[PDB]
Amino acid sequence: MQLTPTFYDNSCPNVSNIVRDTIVNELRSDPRIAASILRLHFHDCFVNGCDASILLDNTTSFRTEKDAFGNANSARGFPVIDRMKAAVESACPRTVSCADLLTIAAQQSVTLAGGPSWRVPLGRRDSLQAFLDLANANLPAPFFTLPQLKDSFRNVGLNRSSDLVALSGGHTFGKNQCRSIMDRLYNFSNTGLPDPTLNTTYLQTLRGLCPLNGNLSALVDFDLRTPTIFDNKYYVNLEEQKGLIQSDQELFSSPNATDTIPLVRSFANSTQTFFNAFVEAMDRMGNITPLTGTQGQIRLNCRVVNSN
Ligand code: HEM
Ligand SMILES: O=C(NO)c1ccccc1
Ligand SMILES: [Ca+2]
Ligand SMILES: [Ca+2]
Repeated sequence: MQLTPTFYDNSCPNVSNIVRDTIVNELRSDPRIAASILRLHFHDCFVNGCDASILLDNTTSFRTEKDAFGNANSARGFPVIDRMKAAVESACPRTVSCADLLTIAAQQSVTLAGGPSWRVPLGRRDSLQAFLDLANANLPAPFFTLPQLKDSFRNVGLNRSSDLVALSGGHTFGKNQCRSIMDRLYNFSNTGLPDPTLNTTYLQTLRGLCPLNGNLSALVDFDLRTPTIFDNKYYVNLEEQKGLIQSDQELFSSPNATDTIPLVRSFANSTQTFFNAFVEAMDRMGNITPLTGTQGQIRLNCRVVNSN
């Protein structure tokens, strides 16, 4: 079955508003929640598709994806997802799946942060288990080279350069722990020297935030220009060699970035072009091997599989 943005227009027409209201309230006490939610949707879709598998807690039959490299002590916002789920269940019992909920929450988070607004395709169902081993293999790491980043995306069906460059735009907001960039700051590739593709001035600022013997869990903004606003500034930073993590800067400085540089330049100079590309990329990502029809189920509690 094909996903459609009208899936709940009759069954739960106010699901979108319930989701938006929840995020709006949470934003007041946690301005980072929007970025965190978008990231959860990304990490869900890359592992066995957007089936809300990442929301499942540990059981005796399978381990949670929350312990995967990249998620452990990193992913967050789970309690917030429970809140909107409870609210939706009251309005429309056993109707909206966790997979779709997280998808709508991701779109609303982008829009609320100043990004584009659009209706996401819906109709996905929830998985019966979590896939830890798959998550540990499917999630791209910050130390991947451009080719490896392209393989990682192609691995799940996103085989277009625009997919990689556009979706990476998600780093236009949110935070990153010092641990992921320590090598770029003090000893890149066992050379004992910092990453040459990192702006020397910015290098000093980052070294202040991430001391050689400091707290590896300290947080740094992904976008030094507009840390909490979803815009195209992320691409501007790349042109000045101010991409925070290795995977960011490679989109512009890698010797294999022949096909990505043009997209970076384009996105950096046109918000409309980037927003349109981001929306198309997002819908493509949200269409990765979904469960529809009778497959999977409509979870009542995103943390656990239905008992029946
Ligand atoms: C291209 C491969 C990518 C790599 C290697 C990567 C890596 C990372 C890393 C290292 C962090 C920091 C986590 C932490 O320190 O706790 C992070 C955070 C984040 N990433 Fe990515 N990422 C990638 C793609 C994406 C995509 C496609 C999106 C979604 C459109 C995304 C959205 C985010 C957001 C918004 C955050 C901040 C989350 C928060 O502050 O809670 N990332 N990413
Ligand atoms: O966010 C990640 N994957 O997209 C990630 C973060 C840290 C280490 C490994 C992977
Ligand atoms: Ca998944
Ligand atoms: Ca920004």
